[PDB]
Amino acid sequence: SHHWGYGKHNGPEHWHKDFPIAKGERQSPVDIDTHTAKYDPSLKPLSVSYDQATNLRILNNGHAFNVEFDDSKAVLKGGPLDGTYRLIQFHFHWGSLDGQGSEHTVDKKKYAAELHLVHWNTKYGDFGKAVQQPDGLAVLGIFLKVGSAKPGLQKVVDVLDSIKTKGKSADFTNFDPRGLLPESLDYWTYPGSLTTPPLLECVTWIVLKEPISVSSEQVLKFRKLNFNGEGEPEELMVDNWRPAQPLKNRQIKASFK
Ligand SMILES: CC(=O)Nc1nnc(S(N)(=O)=O)s1
Ligand SMILES: [Zn+2]
Ligand SMILES: [Zn+2]
Repeated sequence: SHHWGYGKHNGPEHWHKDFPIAKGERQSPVDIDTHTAKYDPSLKPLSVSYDQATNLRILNNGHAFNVEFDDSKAVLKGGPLDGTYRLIQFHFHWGSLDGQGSEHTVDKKKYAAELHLVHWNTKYGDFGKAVQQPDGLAVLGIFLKVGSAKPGLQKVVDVLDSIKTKGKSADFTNFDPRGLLPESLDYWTYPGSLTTPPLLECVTWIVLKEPISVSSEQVLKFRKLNFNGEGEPEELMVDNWRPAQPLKNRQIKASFK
């Protein structure tokens, strides 16, 4: 298949052929330069209102694994946002044993991995309408570094063996994303895009300053996933990140001095 991916023949340098907005003015990720990302006082503290979700789904879509929220609850408000944004899913980007694998960088420094909690603006009635609008999505990005285990990640890691290959999905119940947050909600924000096709410029990025620590054993489980489908040759799911994109006219703002 010539479906997009992260390989030599289908990776980020190819994406613009099917998705011309890849070369747009508000593409993500970007490098966050601490000397030019200015403190903005128009910015409020973030309001992250999460709790245990009952019915979820975990799946390997050949690009990452998603944990999807199916309850008909978890919302993000405040910070740079107007209105209420509902959590729909989260997923990660990561590197190999030999490399870093965040999407955003800070002063050109990459973190081991990056968590994306994807939220859509409830004003729009559904996700498909939301992605068509500049205020449609809010993605809360959280860096991962390797250290001690993140207890609230363990339930996710424990079920990754069951979705090893592309197309596998599984029922997943009783998960609280509060367990994925760092202590501080200090953040940077800027207007940007989905970091994967369709690369739509519909995202308010909120990137937390404080990384979470995960164990090498936890991230190892990420790296044992496969890009390929069952029965095909093994291609380990690693380095599923897009390179940093030009800031162009944008300003990155900081919630903190
Ligand atoms: C359905 C959905 O959430 N699609 C996404 N595609 N890219 C995303 S990202 N990396 O910008 O968080 S989210
Ligand atoms: Zn796809
Ligand atoms: Zn992502």
